[PDB]
Amino acid sequence: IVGGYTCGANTVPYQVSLNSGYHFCGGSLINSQWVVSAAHCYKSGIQVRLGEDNINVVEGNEQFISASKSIVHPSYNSNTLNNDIMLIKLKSAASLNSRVASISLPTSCASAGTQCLISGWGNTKSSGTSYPDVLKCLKAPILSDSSCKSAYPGQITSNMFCAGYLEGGKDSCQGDSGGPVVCSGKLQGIVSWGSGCAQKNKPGVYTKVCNYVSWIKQTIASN
Ligand SMILES: N=C(N)c1ccc(O)c(CN2CC[C@H](NS(=O)(=O)c3cc4ncccc4s3)C2=O)c1
Ligand SMILES: [Ca+2]
Repeated sequence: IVGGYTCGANTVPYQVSLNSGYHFCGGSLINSQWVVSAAHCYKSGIQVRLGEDNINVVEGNEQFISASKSIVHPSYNSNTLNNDIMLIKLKSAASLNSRVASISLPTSCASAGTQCLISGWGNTKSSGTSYPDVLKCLKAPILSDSSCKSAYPGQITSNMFCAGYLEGGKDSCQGDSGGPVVCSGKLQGIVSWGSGCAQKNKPGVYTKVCNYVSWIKQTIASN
């Protein structure tokens, strides 16, 4: 996260860290046994880390659970990043409490102008690389579709939306991918991509979760 602030230990209880010997992507806990992340984050040998703040120190409240299976959307296209969504089933159910809780799926899509909270352990610099120890947060509004398509001509599908600041300086970045975009208590987006980080006229692009609620429910129901 570039231009954000320190969230505060366990203030984003649904935030998850995908680990394979190091942190590589974020995710959101949607129920005691399922995590939602980005398809481009897929890799074998994933360990889901819950209740984390400082990802480099065991401070208590952490729960490390191996992924039993990862389900990348069947129509995911790595070239365009369309349908950048993946479901992860935990080997065992997580222990829900105040520091570890699930986030609700949306019943309808969010409107432009809606303020959301984006979080993650990604790069905090728009120039070089600087990874934080603790979880970073950023409040950002959903942009209009025309503004989004104007910024990224020919690269925005109906399954994506822009969020952030056209003035640059505040954005999500590498390492934040797969993470949550929560608006009004509902998971509306997944950190997917952008051109560089926090650059002028190049906001972040996110997977439009409201377009996948039926797929998520049907997939979870049969697995
Ligand atoms: N600004 C952000 N919110 C953000 C978030 C996560 C990232 O990892 C990056 C860094 N990222 C991710 C890739 C992007 N590279 S690129 O501009 O060549 C593009 C490649 C590509 N492939 C398919 C569709 C569209 C494109 S744009 C970049 O800087 C940026
Ligand atoms: Ca820790």
